[PDB]
Amino acid sequence: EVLITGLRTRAVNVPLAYPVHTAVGTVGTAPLVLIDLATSAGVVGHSYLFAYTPVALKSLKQLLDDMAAMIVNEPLAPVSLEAMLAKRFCLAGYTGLIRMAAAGIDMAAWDALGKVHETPLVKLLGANARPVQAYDSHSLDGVKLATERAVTAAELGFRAVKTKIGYPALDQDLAVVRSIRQAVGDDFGIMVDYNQSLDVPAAIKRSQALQQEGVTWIEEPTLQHDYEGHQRIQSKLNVPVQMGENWLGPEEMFKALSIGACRLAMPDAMKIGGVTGWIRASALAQQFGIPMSSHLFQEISAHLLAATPTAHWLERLDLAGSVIEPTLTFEGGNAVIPDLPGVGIIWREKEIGKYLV
Amino acid sequence: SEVLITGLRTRAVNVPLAYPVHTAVGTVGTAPLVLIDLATSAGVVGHSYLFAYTPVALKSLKQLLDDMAAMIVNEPLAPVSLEAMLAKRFCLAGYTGLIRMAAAGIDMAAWDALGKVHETPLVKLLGANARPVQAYDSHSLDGVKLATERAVTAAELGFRAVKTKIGYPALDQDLAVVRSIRQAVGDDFGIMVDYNQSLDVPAAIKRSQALQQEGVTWIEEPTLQHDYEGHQRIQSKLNVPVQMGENWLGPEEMFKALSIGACRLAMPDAMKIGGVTGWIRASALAQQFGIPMSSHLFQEISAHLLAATPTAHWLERLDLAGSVIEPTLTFEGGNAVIPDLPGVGIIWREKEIGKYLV
Amino acid sequence: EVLITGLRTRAVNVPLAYPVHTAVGTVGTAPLVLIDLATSAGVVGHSYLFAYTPVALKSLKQLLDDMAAMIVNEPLAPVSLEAMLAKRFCLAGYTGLIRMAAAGIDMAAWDALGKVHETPLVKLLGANARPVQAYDSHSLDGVKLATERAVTAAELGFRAVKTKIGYPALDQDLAVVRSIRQAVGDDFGIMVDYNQSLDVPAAIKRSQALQQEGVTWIEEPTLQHDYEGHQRIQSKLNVPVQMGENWLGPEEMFKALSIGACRLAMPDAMKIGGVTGWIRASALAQQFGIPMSSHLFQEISAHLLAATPTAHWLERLDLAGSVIEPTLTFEGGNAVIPDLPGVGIIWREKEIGKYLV
Amino acid sequence: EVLITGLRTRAVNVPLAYPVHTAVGTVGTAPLVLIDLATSAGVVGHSYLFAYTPVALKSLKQLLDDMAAMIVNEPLAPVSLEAMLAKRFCLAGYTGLIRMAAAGIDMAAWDALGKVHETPLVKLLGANARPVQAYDSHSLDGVKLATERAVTAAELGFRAVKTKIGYPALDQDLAVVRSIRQAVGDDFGIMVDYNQSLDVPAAIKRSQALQQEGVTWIEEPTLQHDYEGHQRIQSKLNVPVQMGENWLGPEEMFKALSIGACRLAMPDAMKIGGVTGWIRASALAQQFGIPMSSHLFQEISAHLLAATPTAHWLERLDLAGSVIEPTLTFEGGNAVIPDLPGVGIIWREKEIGKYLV
Ligand SMILES: *[B@@]1([O])O[C]([O])C2=C1[C]=[C][C]=[C]2
Ligand SMILES: *[B@@]1([O])O[C]([O])C2=C1[C]=[C][C]=[C]2
Ligand SMILES: *[B@@]1([O])O[C]([O])C2=C1[C]=[C][C]=[C]2
Ligand SMILES: *[B@@]1([O])O[C]([O])C2=C1[C]=[C][C]=[C]2
Ligand SMILES: [Mg+2]
Ligand SMILES: [Mg+2]
Ligand SMILES: [Mg+2]
Ligand SMILES: [Mg+2]
Repeated sequence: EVLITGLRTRAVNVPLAYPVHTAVGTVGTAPLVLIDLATSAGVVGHSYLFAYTPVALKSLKQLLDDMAAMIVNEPLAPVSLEAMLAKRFCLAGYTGLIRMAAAGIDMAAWDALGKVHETPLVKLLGANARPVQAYDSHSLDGVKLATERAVTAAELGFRAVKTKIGYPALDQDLAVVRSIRQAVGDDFGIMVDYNQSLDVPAAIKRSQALQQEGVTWIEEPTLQHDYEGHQRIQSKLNVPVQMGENWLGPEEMFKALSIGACRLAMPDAMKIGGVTGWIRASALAQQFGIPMSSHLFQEISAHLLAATPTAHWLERLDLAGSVIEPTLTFEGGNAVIPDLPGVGIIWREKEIGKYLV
Repeated sequence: SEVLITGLRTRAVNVPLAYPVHTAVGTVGTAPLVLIDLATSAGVVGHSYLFAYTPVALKSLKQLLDDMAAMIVNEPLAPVSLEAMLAKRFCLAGYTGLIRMAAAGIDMAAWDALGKVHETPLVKLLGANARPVQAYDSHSLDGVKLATERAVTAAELGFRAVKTKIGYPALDQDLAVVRSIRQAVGDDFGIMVDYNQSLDVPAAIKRSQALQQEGVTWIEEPTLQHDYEGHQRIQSKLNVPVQMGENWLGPEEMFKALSIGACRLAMPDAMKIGGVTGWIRASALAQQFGIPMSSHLFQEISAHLLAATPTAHWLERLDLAGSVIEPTLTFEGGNAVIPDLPGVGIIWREKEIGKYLV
Repeated sequence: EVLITGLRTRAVNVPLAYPVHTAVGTVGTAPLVLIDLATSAGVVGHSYLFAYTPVALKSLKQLLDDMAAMIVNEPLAPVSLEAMLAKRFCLAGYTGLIRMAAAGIDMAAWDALGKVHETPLVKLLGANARPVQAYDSHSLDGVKLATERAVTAAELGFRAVKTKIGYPALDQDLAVVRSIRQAVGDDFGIMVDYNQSLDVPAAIKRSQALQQEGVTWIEEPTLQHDYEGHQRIQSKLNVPVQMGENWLGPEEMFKALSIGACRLAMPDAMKIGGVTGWIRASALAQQFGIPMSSHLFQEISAHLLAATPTAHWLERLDLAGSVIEPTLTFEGGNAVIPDLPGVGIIWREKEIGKYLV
Repeated sequence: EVLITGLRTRAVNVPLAYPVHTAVGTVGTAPLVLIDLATSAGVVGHSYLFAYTPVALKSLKQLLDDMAAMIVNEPLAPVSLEAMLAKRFCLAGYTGLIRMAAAGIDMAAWDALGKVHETPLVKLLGANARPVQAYDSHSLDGVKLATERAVTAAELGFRAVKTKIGYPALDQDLAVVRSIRQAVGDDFGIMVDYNQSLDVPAAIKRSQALQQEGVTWIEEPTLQHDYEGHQRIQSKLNVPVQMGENWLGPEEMFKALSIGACRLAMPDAMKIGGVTGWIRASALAQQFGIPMSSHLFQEISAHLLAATPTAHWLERLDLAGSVIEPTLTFEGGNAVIPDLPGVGIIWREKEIGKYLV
C-alpha cells in the first residue's frame, strides 16, 4: 500500500536561550538532524535527532543519507523496517550513531503512519490522549540563575524543576538545592542530575546529603554504563536513583533493570529506538515496576507517555523550539498533545535556513 | 622532549577481496576501510586503519574522524591520556559504536607513533618479547565445495586451523561443510565455526550439540552479540567452548559478558575493544577470568598485542588490508611472525591506495 | 637487543624519624632490599623492597640473589620476565616473599626500560605526567603527637592525613580523630587505619562510631585475607572501607573486588606485582568502579597513579628517603613526578653504607 | 612447663631415585630444611620442609634461623605458638615461605609434645592408629617408565598409582594412562596430575577424554589459585577434581571449598600450616563433605589421616627417605604408623652429611 519514496536530512546548529551547562561540559547550541520521510501516499513524516556535539553532527547526517537506499521503496511498516535495520547493521554494531539514525527513521515513519490514517500518534497506538505532568529542565546554572529559573518555572505553572549539579564541592550542590527550595517551597519537585560525574563512593556521600536536604530523584550519579555501580549507589539511598537517557535500545534498559540499577527510568525517544523501542521499553518498565519518564524529544514524548502504563514525568527541554511550531502546549504544568495527525511537528521553514550547517 | 600530535589525515577506501566474506546475515564483498595517518612533532607518522563493515557507514566514519581531529591535534602523544579525554568528551553523545571505533583508530595510530618515537616494535614498547603466535586461516560461508578447497589450500600454506562461517538454512548443510573440511584436512587440524549471531538460543543449542559431536574447535557468536545471558545458556549445554567478543565495544562490555559466564573463550577486536589501550585492559580481564584470548581482524597490530597477552590463544588471519599494506607480517608454519620494524610495522602501498579511494 | 646482565642487592635497616606504631606492633626501622639491575645497554635499573620486619630481611636478599641466574641474559622485557617467574615458582608458591622478590625485579626492569628509552616511566606507559594528591601518612601516635603531626602536614600543604588506630578502647580512637579534626578543620581528610586488629562485630561497632565523627575512609578493619568479613563490615557502613596493601598479585585483588569487600582499593606496588601487576590491578579497579590509591613506594607510585584511570590518593610515607635522593617533590600536597628517565630513583651512595646489615 | 630451648636447621639437597618430572618443569633433587626443636624436657622435636626449588632453599633456612628468636624460651604449646606467629607476621604477609617456615616449627613442636608424653602423635590427637591406604606417587615419566613403575608399585602391594600428565598432546596423556591401565588392571587406582598446566577449556577437553578412559581423580588441572576456574572444570565432569597441595593455610582451603572448586581435597602438611593447620583443615573437609588425602610428608601424614574424619588416601612420595629411617612401613599398600613417640622421625645422621648445602 504505502511505500517510502524518499529521505531528506538537514543538519542545523540551533542556539539555545540558556546553554546546557553540565558537570562534564557545556552544550551551548543544539546540533540537530531534521528528517523528512516521503511516502507514496502524499504525506511526509517528520522527526529529528540530537547529536549532542557538533563533532558528530555531519557524521550523523552522512550516515542517514547513506541509509536512504536501504528504506526507499520499502512499505511504511516501522516495526518491519526496524528489524531490517537491526539485521543489516548487526556486524557494524547496531548501537551508537547507527542506532540513533535508525531511531530517527522510526520516529518519522510513525509520524507518517499517523498521517496516513489522519490520526494523532497516541490514538494510533490505541491510547487516549491525556496530559502529562512536565518538569522544567534546567542546567548547571549557579545559585543565582538556578533560583531565578525555578521561580519563573513555578510562575509558568510547572510543579517541578530539574537542575544539573556536580559542582567542585558538595556544599555548592547543597547551596543550589537549598536556594531553589526556599524560593519554590516544600510542595514542589526538585530533580537533580550529576551527568555521570561521580565515582560510586562520592555518589553515596553526595547523594545521602542531597537526600537529607530533600530532592525528588538523583539522576545518573556515575558512569552511565556502570549498572552495578548504580545499584550499589541505589542500595544506600531511600531517594530513587534515576537513569536511562543513555540506554541505546531496550536491551540496555533490560540489563540495567535486571540488576536493579535504579528505581526510576527515563528512556530517550532517540536512543531507545524511536516509537518501536519506546513501546518495548514501556513493557519492561511495567513488569519491573518502574515509573517511566521521558528524556528530551518532548513533542513525541507527550504521545508516548500517554500510552505508557507507568508514565511518570515529561522532561520539558525545548531543544528544537527554534525550528518547530509550538503545537505542544502546557496547561498547569502538564503537556497537552495537539489535535494533529501523527506527532504534530510542523517545520518553521523560514527559521531553518538560519541554522543550516 | 615532549612529542605532540601535529595532524590527522584519513582516507576512505573500498578495497577488493579475493574472496567475499559471505556470512549467515549477509555478504561483505569489499572491505570499506578508513586509513589513518597521525603526524607528530617528532616527524614520525602513526599508521592505523578501521573496518567499517558496510559501505553504508564508511563516509560517516571518515567524517566523524575528520571532525574529531580538532580534539587531538596539538595534544601530547600520550595514548592513555588521549583515550581518557575522548571518553569524557563523548560521555553524553555515547562513547560507543562509531564514535568509539573512531577513538580506537586514533589510539592504534598513536601507539604506532609512540613505538616509532622510541624506534622499537610495539610489542617491545609494551614490555614483551616478540613471539610467534599460531594463526588460523579465516574463511567465510563458502558452500561445501569452496570451503573445502580453501581449507586444503590453507593446510598447504602451513596453517594448522581454519575458520568457516556457518548458519545455512538447514543444520545438515552446516554439518556437510564441517564434515567435508574434516575429511580434506584430517584429524590433527582445527575447525572453528562462526554463526554471526544468526541463531536463537534453542536452535544454537541443537546445532552446537551436533557440531560438538564432530569435534570442532569452538562455536563463535551463536546468537545476538549483546545477549550475554543467552550465550551463557547456550554455553551451559556444551562441552565445546563458546567463542565471542569481536563486537564488544570497549572492555566494559567484555567485563559484563565475562561476569555472567557468556563464553569460555574470548576474541576482542583491536578496533572495537578500544585500540591498544583497550586491548591491554581486555587482556588483564581475560587473565583474571581464566579466558584464553584470541584476536579478531587487524592481524598486523594483533600479532604485537597477542605477544603481550598472558592468555594469548589464536590470531585470526583475515588479510582485509593486504591490498593497501605491505606484507611485513609473515607466517612461518602457520604462526604469525612480527616484523623487525618500529611500532606496528605498517607500510602503506601508496600506489595501490589511489585505486580504491572513495 | 637489550639483555639483563646482572643483579645486585643490598639489605639495609634504615632509621625512621617516627616509628610506625600500629595496632599490632611497631615498625621502628625500615628493613629494605635495594635492587640494581644491570643491562647490556649500560643503564642500571633501580628498585627497592620493604621487608616489614628484620626477621625476613636477610631471607629476601638471599632469595633475590638466588634468582639472579634465572634472569641474567634474558631480554629486558618485564612482562615476559614476570610470566617466566610465575611459571618457575608455580610449585613453590608464587606468593609471599617469592612474589615480593619478583616484583622487585619487575620494578627495576621497568626503571631500566624507561632509561633505555630515555623517558620517564609514566610517559613510557603512554600517559601524561600529572600531579597526584597525597595524604601524609602517620601512625598510632597518641593524641598529642597525632595532632602535632596533622598540624605540621597541613602547614606543608597536605590536604589529608592518615592516622593508625586500634587503641584498647574505642574512646581512645575517637579522642584522636576529634583532636586532629579540631586542629585541621572540616575541609580536610582524616583516613584511619586499624591494621587488621578488629573482629567483624568490633569493626562494625567502632566503624559506625568513627563514621558519626566523620572520617575519610576506614582501612583494613579486620584480617586482610577475610574478604567476606570486610564485605560484612562494609555492608553496615556509608563511609568506604579501604584495603589492598596486602593483596599479593592482582588475582587476590580480583577475589576481594568480586565479593565486594571494599569500596576503595590501595594496592602496594611491591605486593601487587610491581609495574606489571599494577597495570593489571588498575584495569580491574576501573571495571569494578573502585577509586584506586597507592600504598608506600611513593617514588614509583607517582608514575603509576598518573596512568591509572581511577587514581585516588598517593600515600606519602618516605620509608626510603634516607637512601634515595628527594627528586620526588610535593607542591600544594600533590606529588610531582621528576623529569628523569624511568622512575627517578638516585641512590644516596654515602648514606647506604651507614645502614648495611 | 616445657619450654623451647633451641632451634636448629640444616639445608640439604637430597638425591631422588626418580626425578619428579612435571608439566611445568623437573624437580631433580629434593631441597629440604631439616628442623630440630630442642626443649627443656630434653626431648627434641623433628620435622622437615620442602622448598620445591633450590632457588628458595637458602632463603627458607635463613628465614627459619631468624625466626628462632621468636620461639626460643616460649612454652611448647603449638597452638599458642601458631597464633603468635600469625600475629607477628600479619603485616609482612603470613603466607608463602613465612607460612611454610611457621608450619615446620609447628610440626616439630607437635612431635616434641608427643615425645614429652611418650606417645605417638596420632594418640596425642585422641585417635587410634589405623592403617591408611597409600598410592605410589610417580611423575611425568613417559609411557615406558610410567608403566614400569606402575608394575613395580603393584608388586610392592600398592593398589593405586599417580602419574603426572600434561604432555604436549592429549594423545600422549592418554597413551600413558592406557599403558598403565593395561599393566595394573581394572581394580586399581590411577590418579592423574596436571600441575596447573591447562587453561580451563583445555582442562575440560582433556579431562572428559581421561574420564572416558577411566581415572581415579584429576589433580590441579589449572592455576592453583583459580578456584572459580576449577569449579567450572569440575562442573563438566563426573570424575572428581582434586586439589589442595598449594593451599597456604586452611583459610585458602575454606575459600576453595566455599565456591565448589573440587570434590576432593589433599592438603600439604607444610603449606596447610602443620598439625595445627591440618586439624582445622580436617574440620572443614568434614563439614563440606570432602574426602581428604595428604600431599607429601608421608611420615606425619600417616598420623594426621588417622585422626581425619574423611581420610581418603596417603600420597607415598618418599622425598626424605635418604635422611630419615624407614620406621613408617607399608602393609598391603597401607601406611602403618610406627610404635614410636611423636611422629616417629629418626634422622640418618651419617647420611645427612653427604647432602648438606
Ligand atoms: B541533561 O542530562 O539533562 C538534559 O536533558 C540535557 C542534559 C545534557 C545534555 C543536553 C541536555
Ligand atoms: B566474521 O565474523 O569473521 C570475520 O572476521 C568477518 C566476519 C564478518 C564480517 C567481516 C569479517
Ligand atoms: B600502615 O598500614 O600504613 C603504613 O603504610 C604502614 C603500615 C604498617 C606498617 C608499615 C607502614
Ligand atoms: B606433584 O604435584 O606431585 C608430587 O607430590 C610432587 C609434585 C610436584 C613437585 C614435587 C613433588
Ligand atoms: Mg540527565
Ligand atoms: Mg566472527
Ligand atoms: Mg594500612
Ligand atoms: Mg600434585
